[PDB]
Amino acid sequence: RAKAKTRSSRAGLQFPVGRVHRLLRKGNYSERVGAGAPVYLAAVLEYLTAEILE
DNA sequence: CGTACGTGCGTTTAAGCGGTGCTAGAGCTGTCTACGACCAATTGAGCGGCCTCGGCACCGGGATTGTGAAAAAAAAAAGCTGCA
Ligand SMILES: [Ca+2]
Ligand SMILES: [Ca+2]
Ligand SMILES: [Ca+2]
Ligand SMILES: [Cl-]
Repeated sequence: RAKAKTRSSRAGLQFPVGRVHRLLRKGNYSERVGAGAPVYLAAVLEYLTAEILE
């Protein structure tokens, strides 16, 4: 059991896929959230952040 | 003061209409399982709290840049002439 690594690390991301998945669930957007959606969204928020900081 | 626009004609154009004919594809039904919710147990990422030391705010001094006044030139401008 375990030897757990974060969804962020699996997707090659700094931004928290897991936090993003929980905010989509609790943010009243849809009944269900596919497993790709928070990876994609976390990626987009990382890219945009990187661009503004550059 | 100069001419770009508005009006009003005659000539030309293609929108609109009503109709027909063809089928792409919108959208519906039924089936089945891949995927996401839910759960319980596990644990490590990220939280607040705390301490430090180097960036940056602020200062004074000096270098630098830009502005405005006055004087003097360059130039357009204006009023003034006789001719033609
Ligand atoms: Ca004019
Ligand atoms: Ca179809
Ligand atoms: Ca902190
Ligand atoms: Cl998905």
